[PDB]
This record gives sequence, C-alpha cells and structure tokens, in this order.
Amino acid sequence: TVWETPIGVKYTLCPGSDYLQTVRDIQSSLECAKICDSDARCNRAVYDNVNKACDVKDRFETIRLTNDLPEGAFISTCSFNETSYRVPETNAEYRICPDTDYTGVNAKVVEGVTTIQACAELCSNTQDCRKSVFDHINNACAIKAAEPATSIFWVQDKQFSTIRLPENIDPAVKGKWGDLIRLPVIPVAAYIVPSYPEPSRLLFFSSWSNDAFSGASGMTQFGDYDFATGAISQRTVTNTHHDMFCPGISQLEDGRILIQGGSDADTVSIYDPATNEFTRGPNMTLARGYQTSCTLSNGKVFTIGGAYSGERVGKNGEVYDPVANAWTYLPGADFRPMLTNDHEGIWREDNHAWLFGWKNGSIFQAGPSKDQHWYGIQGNGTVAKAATRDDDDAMCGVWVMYDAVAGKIFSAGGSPDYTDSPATQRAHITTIGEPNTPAEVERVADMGFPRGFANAVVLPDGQVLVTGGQRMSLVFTNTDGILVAELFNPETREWKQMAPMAVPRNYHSVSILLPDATVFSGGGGMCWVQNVGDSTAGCDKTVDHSDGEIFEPPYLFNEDGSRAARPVISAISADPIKAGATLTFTVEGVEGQGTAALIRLGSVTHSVNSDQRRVPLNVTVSGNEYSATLPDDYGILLPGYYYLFVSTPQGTPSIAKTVHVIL
Ligand SMILES: *[C@@H]1O[C@H](CO)[C@@H](O)[C@H](O)[C@H]1NC(C)=O
Ligand code: NA
Repeated sequence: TVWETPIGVKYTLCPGSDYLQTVRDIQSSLECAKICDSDARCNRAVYDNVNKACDVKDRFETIRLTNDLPEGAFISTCSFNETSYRVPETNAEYRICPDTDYTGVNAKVVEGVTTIQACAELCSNTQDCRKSVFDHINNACAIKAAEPATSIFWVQDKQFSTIRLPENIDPAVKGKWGDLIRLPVIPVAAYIVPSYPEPSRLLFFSSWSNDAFSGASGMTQFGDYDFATGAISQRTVTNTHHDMFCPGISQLEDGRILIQGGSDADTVSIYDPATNEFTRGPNMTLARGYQTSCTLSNGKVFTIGGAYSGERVGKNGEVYDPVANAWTYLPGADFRPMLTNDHEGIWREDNHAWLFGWKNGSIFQAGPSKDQHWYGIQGNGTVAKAATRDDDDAMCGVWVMYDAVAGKIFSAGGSPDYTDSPATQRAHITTIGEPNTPAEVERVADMGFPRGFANAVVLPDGQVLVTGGQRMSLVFTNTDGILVAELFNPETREWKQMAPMAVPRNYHSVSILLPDATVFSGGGGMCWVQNVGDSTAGCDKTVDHSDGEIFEPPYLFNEDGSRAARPVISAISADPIKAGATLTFTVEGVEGQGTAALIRLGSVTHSVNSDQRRVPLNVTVSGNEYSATLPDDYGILLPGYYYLFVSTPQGTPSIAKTVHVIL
C-alpha cells in the first residue's frame, strides 16, 4: 500500500514486514505512518499490531518514505504543496517548500531557531536574504550566500524546508527553463535522430552502466527521448561489442552516426536512423578515446588525438571513407603541433580537439591548444600552424561555427589543464578563409563566469548559448557549477546573462539544439569502477544527474512574456538537395519578410559538438513562396542533415523542417 500526505509526500506500507520514538495505542499502519511523517528524521518505521505500537528506527508492518523522487534528488520546482508566508509587520512574502534543502555556501547559520516562521523572520532581518533553510532536526536557520557569486542547488531532503523570496524573471530578456526531465541513463553523449518532416528524438548514452564506466566492456546503455511526445525508453547496445563511452562522434552524408572508440578504444559503431540499429564499422587504424572527429566536405571523417584509451601516447590522424568503408592512417597529420601542456601529461594533451571540416577536404583545428592548425588528408596527411588563439591552452572550452558562410568560429572558457585547473573567461572569434593560410583571431569581451566543462550551441539568429561548466575544472564534481546561462551575440560582440538552470552541468554534461530552437542541457557525473558489473554503492551519487532541462531563449517571447508567433514552414519537399541548388518552401504566419538559416544536426559529448554549424541563407519571396540558393561549397555546407529555421524580422524562429544536403 502507498499513503500520500496532504502535501504530496508518499509512504509505502508493506503488511507483515519488520526492520528514536515509540508511541503506544496506535491502532494501525496509517497511524504509525502519520507518526513517521511528524518526525523529520523518519525514513522507515515498524507498526506492531500485537503491542499496538509504532517504532521510528508477521507481528509487524513496515512504513517506508517513497516519494516520486528519492532523497538527495535535485529539483527545479517544489515536489510538494508550497505555502506563502508574510513576516508579521514586514510586507515581505516568502514561498516555503517543505522537505527540501538549499545546498551551497551559507552567509550565516543560526542555532536555536525552532519554527519555520522564526527562520523566515531571520531571513527578513538579514540584508540580501533571498534563500534560507530551516533544519527541522537541529532547530537551525541557514541564510544562503548571494547568487550568482555562489551556486545554490535545490535538493529533496525531509530534514529541511526551504524559504525563498521569488525573483521576477522577464523571459523576454532572460529566456525560461522548464522543469527537470528524469532519464534512465546519464546523457554523457547525445545526438538528434535525423527524421522527416522534423526530428522528434534524442538518443543519449553513458557506458556499460546507466551511471558508471570501467574500460572495455562491449556494451553501451542508451536512452531514447521523444521530445515531441515525452516518451522515454532505454536499450543496451551490445551487438557491436562497443562500450561507446569517451568516443569521437560524426554524422555521415546519409545521416548515419559514426561512433568511434572510447572504452572499446579500437571499435567503431554506425547508428542508422532508417533502421534504429547499430552496425559494426571497420576498426580504427589506432585505438583512441576522448578524440574529436569531423565530417569533411567530401563525406569522409577525419580524427586526431585520443590518448584517453588505447595506448597512452599521442595519436596521429586517420580518415574514414564510408564509401570504401575503410580507415586510412595519416602519420603526416602529426599530433605534436596540437598538444596542450597538461600537468597530467600526454594522457590529456591530444584530447577534444576543436575540429571543423572546411574547403577542399581541409580540417581547421581551433584549439584547445594555444596555437591553431590546418590538418589535411592528402598524401600521408598534412599539418601547418594557422594562428595563435591565446597565451594558454583552453582544454574543454566551448567552440562553434556560428557562421559557416563567413568562416566564423566562436570559442570561450576551458582550462589550461584538463582538471584541478582554474577556468578562463576569455573568448575569441576566429575567422578562416582559404585553408592552409593564416586564420584571424579577435579576443572579445570575457564571459561573466569562468567555465570549465561548459557546453555551447548556435541558435538560428547566430547567437551562441553557453550552458553550465564550473569555475575550476574538477572532473566528477558539482563544485561551483555555474547555473546562469550566457548568450553571446556576435553582431554586438556582447554577452547577456540568461535565467539560471536548476542543476550544475559540468564534467559529462551536454547541450544540444532541438528542432523548436530550444536547448536541451543535461547529464553530469558517472562513477568509475574497476570492473564491469562492480557495485556503484560506494559512488558519490550527488554528482550524477540522470536528467535534463530545456531552455526557451528570449526570441521565443513577446515583451509581455507571452510566446511570440512563430513562422510556419507549411510546405517543403523531403528530397535531398546539393550544394548550389535552390531550396524552396512555403512560409505562413509572418508579418513582413522572414529570414532563413540552416543548422546542422548536433552530436555532443565531453564539451565536443563537431556536427553542429550555422549556415545563414539569403531568401527571395513571391507571396508565401520562399527560395534560397544554398552555398555551392561543401566546405561551408557540409553534407548531412540540417534544421531549416525561418525567423520573423524580430528574430523569432519557426519549428525547424529537416533538410538533407547530399554530395
Ligand atoms: C581491429 O581490427 C584490427 C585489424 O584486424 C585487428 O588487428 C585488431 O585486433 C582489431 N581490434 C579490436 C579491438 O577489435
Ligand atoms: Na596546462
């Protein structure tokens, strides 16, 4: 049986079970349960039908706390009924969420506060109190330290109640986060499934466990999130003998997803959206993990680096040809020029290269190494310096091609070492034109927050949303996770701070652009255990975030906070299209002339998204009939699957329609 209190707390009564307070003249299970709920310390109690007594820890019956979320779960909204509370003679009202805590630095902790009301009163008498916590077990009141200088998290915990002064957030300025979406496996890696008329599914994957990894295992846990309908499922992919944790990821011309190395460091898996199945690729010429791969102008996939797994040495380039179905080793694609200097040595130094497919089968490497390089696949491979981005390495910085037409790359954050490393606020616009000629680098305004292990996406208007990351790179921690998202506007070279997300998204988190021009932010954590099947019970679960949250940017909102009217792409052929061809589509529901941009479908892991890029379009209109001449350079318009967004003149985007660019 399950009893639900008047605020929504849940207890599970199992008649016939046994396992601080012992109350007699209790007639039933329900009564003992009501005793359990009275006591902030009570997770489990025993009803004794024989002696008619209730023990707060057959002849007996057990009572167990069983909320929809477990104790210690991060929340974005009160799980239970909230109350308002105004401090007498104050004209200052607070929301109170029972059975929850605010974790993080305290401005003050005060002993001998015996009621929630006295805790609210203390908050009212403390300058700059926006969040306080009442400790039901110890009779103490904590005032939380000021945000966003400090990061404060909202956790489900019966010991406490939270007290807050609501902040008015204008979504027309700051966007809006939805609530946490619980997932079966930590989304350490994710990709949009190509589909017509628009994608509806995000696949995501961890390792052999939903919240743990080891080494080679031959299995990956996947989740499948239909963001159209909210349906979620999971599967264990074993048929490719591939633990896909810590891989390279690239989308092929035909929208198949090439997942390369990681825990099974020499294994390759190909996801086919048409079948929803994985097939074995050919083994890589070199075993690799934590490498980046990029799809090229000719549909081949280049990769370099990957010392995380396989041999613990620098890894030269190689290239996959999906038509020959072959890997070729490229020793002339030398790892040495692209190394960082890391306190953990070569294991780290060749990891997570900022790689972009460009003109004539070239590769631009934008970082994270101080120096930028051109790589190529001709002969045995090529390498040359292109520019100096910065005076330090920015390992796991964010980076995105926000304007492929103008060769524009934005990068921000990262840390000089992979871990135990203060993150930078530095940001840069890199401009590329002719491959194997100098790049240009312009330092732009610093980020408002230092961020290691952040994520970034380009939006239809060319702005870049940076989500999560932490002030100091500390693998597998929540520590000083930034919750405030930042929007960088390349037109003004300005940052704006957005609404805060609920959960820190640091190491092993992702972000990715959804077809409604919202951003999924999720994941974080994972536990290392020595062997496949070992117990995770000794793992710090507070750093695991088997969930995500979706950000609506400012462009989705009118000045009054209502949802702005979106253009509708009412008709577009599902036929593939070549570079230089004319895309035509019908647009309804726009006042004045829409703009159009293509955004390549994303794939993401370890602060690496080598599949996304924005290709802005010029359109001409005859009535409701739009036409755009696609760039004729496959270095700009990479093959594969794209979102087509039509935006109002004020910058509100349509739901995307899928466009397939072919060779
Ligand atoms: C992958 O293929 C290569 C070439 O046959 C082989 O020698 C290697 O052992 C294979 N490795 C794995 C890890 O399957
Ligand atoms: Na370093």
